[PDB]
Amino acid sequence: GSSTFDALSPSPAIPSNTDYPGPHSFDVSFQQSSTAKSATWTYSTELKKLYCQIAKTCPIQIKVMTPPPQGAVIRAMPVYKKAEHVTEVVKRCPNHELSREFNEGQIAPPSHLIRVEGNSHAQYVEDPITGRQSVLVPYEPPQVGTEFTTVLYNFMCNSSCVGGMNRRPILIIVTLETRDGQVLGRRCFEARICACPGRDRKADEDSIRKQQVSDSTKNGDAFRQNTHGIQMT
Ligand SMILES: [Zn+2]
Repeated sequence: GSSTFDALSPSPAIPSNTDYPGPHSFDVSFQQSSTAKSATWTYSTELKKLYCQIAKTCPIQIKVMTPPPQGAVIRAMPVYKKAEHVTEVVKRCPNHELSREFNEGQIAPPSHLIRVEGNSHAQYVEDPITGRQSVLVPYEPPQVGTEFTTVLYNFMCNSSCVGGMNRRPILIIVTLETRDGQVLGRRCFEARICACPGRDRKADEDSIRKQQVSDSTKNGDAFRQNTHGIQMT
């Protein structure tokens, strides 16, 4: 066919990051830790965003009110943030793709930007039409002693290597789906790979504190309550 897609029709599919708890209240969250140095990954709740370093483990937790159906699988796919880029597939760099896959005895070949750790049944699929890559795994019951489930993700490229992330921030969408292809719940988060995930998390927080000024509690109340004078030059 000469049309070779990318022309009039069919139009490329555009995934949406719209949250939808659904019946089982499917939610996503990332455990919090002190601002330690060389942190593999750190998350800020105020901004709903995660910073990670390449090849480091980022455990993520799913929270639901009642365990999903048996046979259900969890999906995770990377896509660009703005629509102008979400129609373009995210791929590997020329330098980092050239490296040998070393797939012998490995569950996650480098060919996929996102990989799973700690599940021998992790497998990857390719979108037949729009190229997108994604990885899937069977949902297991919540860990013993708590009500949530843990999945370990790994990234094989970093934001600033040309030909993959190419300085373009992206979003990751994680969904709970039934064996018959029906969606139960969808949640999404924003991801960045950087040299110091600890440093970027602190920086955005400092930007908010500067904008917000707190009133000292030395006095129970102001007698004059006058707003005279300049607040910010
Ligand atoms: Zn790369």
